[PDB]
Amino acid sequence: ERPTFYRQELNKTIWEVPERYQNLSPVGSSVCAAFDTKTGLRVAVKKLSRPFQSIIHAKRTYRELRLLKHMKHENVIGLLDVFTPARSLEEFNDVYLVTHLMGADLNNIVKKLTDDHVQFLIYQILRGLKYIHSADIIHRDLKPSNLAVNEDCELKILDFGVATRWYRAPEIMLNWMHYNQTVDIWSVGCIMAELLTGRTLFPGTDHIDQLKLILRLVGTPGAELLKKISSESARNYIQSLTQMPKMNFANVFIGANPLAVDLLEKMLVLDSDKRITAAQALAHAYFAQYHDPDDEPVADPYDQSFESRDLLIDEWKSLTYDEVISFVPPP
Ligand SMILES: Cc1ccc(-n2nc(C(C)(C)C)cc2NC(=O)Nc2ccc(OCCN3CCOCC3)cc2)cc1
Ligand SMILES: CCCCCCCCO[C@@H]1O[C@H](CO)[C@@H](O)[C@H](O)[C@H]1O
Repeated sequence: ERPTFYRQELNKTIWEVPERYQNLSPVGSSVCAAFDTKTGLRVAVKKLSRPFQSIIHAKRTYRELRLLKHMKHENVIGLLDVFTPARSLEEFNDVYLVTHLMGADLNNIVKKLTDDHVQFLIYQILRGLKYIHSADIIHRDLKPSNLAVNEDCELKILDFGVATRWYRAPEIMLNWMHYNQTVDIWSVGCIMAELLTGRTLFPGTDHIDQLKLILRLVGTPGAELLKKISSESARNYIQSLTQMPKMNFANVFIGANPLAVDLLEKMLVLDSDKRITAAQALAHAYFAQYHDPDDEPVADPYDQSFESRDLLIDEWKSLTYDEVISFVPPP
């Protein structure tokens, strides 16, 4: 049966939720922390904003719900519940997502950390990324504020949807036509470095300053990378730069665990084809105390074919409705 709903206003916004959820309190703007009476858990409830206003919003709504329904891994946000107060498709206009409430984000603890903490936090990030990447999902926006952490140091990857640019792989800023999942490894590299040093690795003021700072560390592209650049304009510009060697990372990251330094060198490589993968990184010596090859699961395949489709607002709306109706909560 349909739960009984109750209405209230929170920060200019109306909230209509199952009575199951008590004590709503805003956190971020929209999201409320709440008490879930059925499980005894503190939960986060996200009310989507104008989910079906346009085709763009409608497809984004569907994209987010479909993805969240798929995620079933300890180090990735999961869906505890999804509901709408609507009793039918015709009046369906609002979507609420329920997830576990975590203590804070990584931006609000590195606002620096011991090596054992770095090992454990980066391990869990990689473990979640192995999972996301095995489903052919690319995060694309990994940064400390997209990582939620408890006082246990348990970590989950999320995407709320501290500048994004600072953690972005250089190919994304060169507007590269295609890019692959190791863009996320670049981001992990940036995050790990910042945890070890307590300073943003590459605090660029814009995308040009960003690449400038990046090339300073990793050096200008070599012959082998240049071979793979199809853009005339980019090739010419890159080749016209004053050439710089890759820095020695052990001197950049002075006093850091040598295993950590080694890992960083394997993550922060300009040529994306040469970066360590998440699955390979888990087997790196730096994570020797946490690595367990039989507890680093992959994901079921995830069908993203809908991304290539151009549908009407009411079609994306109906598809999202079906997804709300078919939701099966975790045990
Ligand atoms: C359009 C869109 C937007 C976001 C996503 N997305 N993607 C992912 C992954 C699987 C790739 C990491 C996750 C999301 N969506 C997502 O994390 N939504 C979400 C859900 C709840 C949120 O609550 C913010 C409050 N936090 C802080 C307290 O601890 C946990 C909850 C914030 C964001 C997918 C599509
Ligand atoms: C001045 C900075 C130059 C940045 C060069 C970025 C190189 C990124 O690496 C490239 O990633 C592509 C996208 O997945 C792959 O198709 C290429 O094979 C790979 O070399």
